[PDB]
Amino acid sequence: GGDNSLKEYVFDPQPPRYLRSRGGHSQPPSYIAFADSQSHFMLSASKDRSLWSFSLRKDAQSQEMSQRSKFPEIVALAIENARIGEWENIITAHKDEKFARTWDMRNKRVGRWTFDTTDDGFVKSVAMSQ
RNA sequence: GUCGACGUACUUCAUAGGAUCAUUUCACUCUUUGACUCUUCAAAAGAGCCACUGAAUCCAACUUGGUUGAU
Repeated sequence: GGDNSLKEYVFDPQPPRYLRSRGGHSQPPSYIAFADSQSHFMLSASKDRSLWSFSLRKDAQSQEMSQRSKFPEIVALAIENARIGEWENIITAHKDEKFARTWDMRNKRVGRWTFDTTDDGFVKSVAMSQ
């Protein structure tokens, strides 16, 4: 379609089925960041409220993250790659919200923590240590 | 200390006959063993993560029937 994605639907022998697909952000992006010290995976967030982690290499395979009606868009992002694989290491704010969510770089899946301002404001800036 | 001769005790010094063994179709019932699946006297992980779909169990909610008696 016009939404920057191809999807293969196959009639498993009767309804069809989502077989395999490739796509991306339908709307242009808002904030990106480099995830590795080896120039392989980039982290990307847009205004159509999806979240994709792309590769850079010759394949151009990529993977949309797991958010698990979309979430509000990201205005402030921060990333560290020091403790990958163990717990969450990506910190995201959202427009007009009061809590900053976390994210795992390893499992491509959302975090388990919501972060409070404790002053009833909006989250304007995020940061992590080394 | 050693050797000569006397004594006592010890053990050991028998290997008979004859056999044997090497060389001269069709079906039913029952019995034994092994394999597959699962489980009891028990720890792990990987090919580890996210998707769309399928099935089960429990608690809540809804209907049916029940003191002229459900369990």
